[PDB]
Amino acid sequence: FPRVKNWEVGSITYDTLSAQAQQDGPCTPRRCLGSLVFPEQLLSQARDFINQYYSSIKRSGSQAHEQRLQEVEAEVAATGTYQLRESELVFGAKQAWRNAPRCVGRIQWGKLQVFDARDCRSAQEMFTYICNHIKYATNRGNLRSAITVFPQRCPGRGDFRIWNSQLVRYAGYRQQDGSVRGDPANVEITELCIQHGWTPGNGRFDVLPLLLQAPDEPPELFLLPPELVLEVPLEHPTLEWFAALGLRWYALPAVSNMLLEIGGLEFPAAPFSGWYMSTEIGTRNLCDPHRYNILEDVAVCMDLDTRTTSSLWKDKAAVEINVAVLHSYQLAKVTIVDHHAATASFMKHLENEQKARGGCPADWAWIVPPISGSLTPVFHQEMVNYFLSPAFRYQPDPW
Amino acid sequence: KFPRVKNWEVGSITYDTLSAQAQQDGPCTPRRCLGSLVFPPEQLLSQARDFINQYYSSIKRSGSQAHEQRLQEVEAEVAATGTYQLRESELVFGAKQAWRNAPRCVGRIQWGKLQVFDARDCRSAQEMFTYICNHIKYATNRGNLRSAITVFPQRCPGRGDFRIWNSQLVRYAGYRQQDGSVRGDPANVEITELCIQHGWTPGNGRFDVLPLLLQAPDEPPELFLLPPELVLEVPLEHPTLEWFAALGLRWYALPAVSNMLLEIGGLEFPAAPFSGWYMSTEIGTRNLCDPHRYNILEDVAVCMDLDTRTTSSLWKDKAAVEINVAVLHSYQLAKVTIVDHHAATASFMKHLENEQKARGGCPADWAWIVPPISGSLTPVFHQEMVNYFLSPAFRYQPDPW
Ligand code: HEC
Ligand code: HEC
Ligand SMILES: CCC[C@H]1COc2ccsc2C(=N)N1
Ligand SMILES: CCC[C@H]1COc2ccsc2C(=N)N1
Ligand SMILES: [Cl-]
Ligand SMILES: [Cl-]
Ligand SMILES: [Zn+2]
Repeated sequence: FPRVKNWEVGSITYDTLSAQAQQDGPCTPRRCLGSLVFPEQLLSQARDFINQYYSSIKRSGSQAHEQRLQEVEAEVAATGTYQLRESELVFGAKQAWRNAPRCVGRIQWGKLQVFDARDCRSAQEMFTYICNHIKYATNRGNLRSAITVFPQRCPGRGDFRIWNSQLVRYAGYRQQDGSVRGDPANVEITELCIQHGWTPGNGRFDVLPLLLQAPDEPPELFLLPPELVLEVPLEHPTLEWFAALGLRWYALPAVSNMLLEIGGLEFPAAPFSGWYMSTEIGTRNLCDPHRYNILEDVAVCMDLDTRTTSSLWKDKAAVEINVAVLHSYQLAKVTIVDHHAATASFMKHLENEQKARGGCPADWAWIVPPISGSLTPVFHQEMVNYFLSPAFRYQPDPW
Repeated sequence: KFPRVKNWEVGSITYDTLSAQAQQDGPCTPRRCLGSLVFPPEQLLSQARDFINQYYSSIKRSGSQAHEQRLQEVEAEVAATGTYQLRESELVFGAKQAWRNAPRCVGRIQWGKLQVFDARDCRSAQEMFTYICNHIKYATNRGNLRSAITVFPQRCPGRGDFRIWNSQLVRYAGYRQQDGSVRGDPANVEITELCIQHGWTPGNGRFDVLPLLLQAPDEPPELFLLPPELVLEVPLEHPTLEWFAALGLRWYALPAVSNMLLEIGGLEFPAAPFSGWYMSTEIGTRNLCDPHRYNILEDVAVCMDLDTRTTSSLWKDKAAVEINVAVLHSYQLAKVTIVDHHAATASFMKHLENEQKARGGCPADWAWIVPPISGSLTPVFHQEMVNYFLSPAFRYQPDPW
């Protein structure tokens, strides 16, 4: 049993949950790879998922429990798979999020709105489902967490897939001169949409159309009514010239390319969303050199000295950009949380989870924010990373 | 299958074939990763043979008569005495590899330029103290810092070891004031009290240099005071925030780890202090802003007149940044060697590139290589890393008391 210690406070504990890890990770006693970004087995996984559920409603070992088990086994034996019950799906989704090692916002895992789109039959339907999801979750600015689950993977049938990595993202157009107008991170998907019949725009913040895929069909292009896509223009509380830079970002962070795994079942298409932690926008999206890379320009405008790295001109500009994002989102009344408030809440989460399950899978490298790391509580907290199921998983691109 | 390491900023890829030769076992298992944990006879001969081979391989004389004789020579020494002795040329080589192999060190581009002082002829605590003072002088060099390490007698069978009780040659005392608080560096409360328990008459300042507690084999630790003219220090001041200087903050110039164990070819050296120079973030961010350290963030944010009422104003980020600026400013001003996290991380990327060509890999601890503030603004954040343990190495050992 792994001993876990917090070095700021000094307290220690023992991750007894780690022992129950479902799948295997990349690390071996020979070398750690924690910093890398990336039939009888169906039944076993399914039986375990059923157990977690009946344990979640304090009905473990009941008649209902045993029948549910026999029913799933009967189904698998006959169709090679089985269908979950509504209550199970809801419970599963929450656990997947609960078990996400890289999500710093898990204090909220119990408040998740689940939309059941398992009856979805076409791309056009997928779109209608997605738009309702976006409307509900955006909720005019007071964001609400939600996930929409589409049909599960099937024996003898293609999968449902959303080609985009997010429900909302800006286009990236490779200019001739090697530069990129828009989000460099989205050049491939931007080109795929064009390849499929979309005439592009030419702005830096063009919301990309959706490339939705129904089983064994080519993907279909859909355009999100702008009315549905809430955005925040970025301004600074005192640096007046910032507003004039014409920057902005969308309110809804919605991952749509991961797979949801519950009791041996896989949902290649189950988009989930919540709200942003300011650093993601202020630091990663706007400052990564391979993203919008605005750090230098901002500094020049801040009339800072960029000749020497030791002046810490970079840290200065980044900090002000993060302030603008926070200021701006609060101004537009759109949910957002800073890295301090978020990390503090996560320390609370670890505590609850210790009492609840005796541990909590966590990825130190992803929990610590991209700036002011040691200024946040999690930086001084040891963590154990392991894979538990239900879970959200990465999967290859459909193309 | 060799691990695939990718840089996400550039997209470049390499394979770490050097990790398959990992000498020690790490904490992780395929069941769970413990990467973030701070503390993770024939066996000797197999470690000595490997070291000797590394050595002859380094002077490109592997497989020569001199090589074979050196192997046979250490085997006989072990058969006869249960241990063996290194030659000066080997000790030097070993200490360097030990630095080169340290996963948590971002200043590794400089590994080949380590100056090794052989104090294996040390006979007492008094001599240790002399060697340490010399090291400090040579290394401090009036502000133009030089990397060095002084190796004291190796651990012996049927005999106690040499040990320097302090975790560092230069540290500030920590006095637990009556009311909970701590005057000085909270981190050195225990070592401070041990110096007192052993006859030290304390001070009452915030930056009181601690005396050294040196241990000779089978001897209670003797106490020694460092000549003030030896301990070079830096008064901290900000370049534009004139009130900073008035906070009377300061830090020493010499970063010297003295409580780690140096291992070479199965041989262990419980005492072998080493030093180089600081990376700004270590002083301004960790030592001065850690809540369990000098924890001065609020006092500064206040003097900066920032709204500390709400976290969302990032007042902590602003205060910290300025403090780091002050550290850099003060050191550059005082002509004391120092490097910021942008340059340090940038050079480390060069080191990764050098090592990939030299050994087909580099053991790196991502969580320690990434600076405490402004992580993703430095190039190491976007670099995947593989962590493993190669020997020679600097290791942690339990406190002598
Ligand atoms: C309640 C608001 C909320 C906040 C704030 C939040 N999350 Fe996450 N989150 C994840 C998963 C899965 C990952 C790992 C994703 C990855 O590697 O990008 C993640 C990762 C993250 C990360 C780090 C990954 C990155 O790209 O930097 C942050 C920060 C984060 N979540 C913040 C599933 C969720 C779900 C699913 C039902 C919900 C709701 C959710 N997350 C809600 C939230
Ligand atoms: C050339 C100047 C130089 C710089 C700058 C430097 N080092 Fe290190 N360094 C280490 C070891 C060993 C560790 C891991 C130590 C630990 O966990 O305390 C380390 C860790 C570090 C760390 C991270 C640990 C922390 O406390 O935050 C930094 C930053 C660092 N070194 C900077 C041995 C060395 C040696 C030994 C011959 C030399 C010389 C050395 N280091 C020279 C340098
Ligand atoms: C660009 C999307 C990354 C996203 C990870 O996933 C979620 C899901 C809900 S909020 C959230 C988040 N803060 N960042
Ligand atoms: C408080 C000392 C930690 C020390 C780690 O060890 C070395 C050794 C030479 S410089 C250096 C350093 N930058 N920090
Ligand atoms: Cl994003
Ligand atoms: Cl220090
Ligand atoms: Zn690991």
